[PDB]
Amino acid sequence: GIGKFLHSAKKFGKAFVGEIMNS
Repeated sequence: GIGKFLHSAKKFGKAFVGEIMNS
């Protein structure tokens, strides 16, 4: 699913952003 994965990429991404924002 080259769609859901991407979806996760986003979400997970956000989560990542949050990690950087708050380490």
